[PDB]
Amino acid sequence: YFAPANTQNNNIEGQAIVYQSKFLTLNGKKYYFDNDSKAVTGWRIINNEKYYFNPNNAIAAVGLQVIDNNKYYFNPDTAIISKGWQTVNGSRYYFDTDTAIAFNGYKTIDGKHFYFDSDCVVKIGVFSGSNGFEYFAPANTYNNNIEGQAIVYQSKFLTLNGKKYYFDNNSKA
Repeated sequence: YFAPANTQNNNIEGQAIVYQSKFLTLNGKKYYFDNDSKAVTGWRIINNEKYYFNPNNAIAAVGLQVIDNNKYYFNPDTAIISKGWQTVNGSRYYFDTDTAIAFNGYKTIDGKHFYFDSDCVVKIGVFSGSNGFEYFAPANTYNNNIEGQAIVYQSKFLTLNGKKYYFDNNSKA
């Protein structure tokens, strides 16, 4: 970190200085520096929370990111990794409670089965699969369900986008 003007230790403008174990923010970009005053360029844990700093410019990742073909969400403000349900760019992604990788396929959360594709939530749903073939409805007609939740929906005629998906009382296609 080459600090402008007289930031610390009466440095010359543009000179690298001692800057250890603290978060730095310039131009809306966050960095973390080790004890040797060098910005770390990998997954790190500081305040019992894990951040991802890029290996090419050492800036803290923000928003949605694809790392090793795994989708993560980092807080746009504090750069902390996100977990659970997070709505970014008009889509409600879900990330692991422990590992933070976004789910894919048909998965069960909160005792409710959800369907995800390309590490992203699908709103239309009505796909297939073991313990699947259900209504992953956006509509909250079933006890104010969350987006992409399975609905029993009983045996009534129904359509989503011109496609007919008449079901039974046991939530089966």
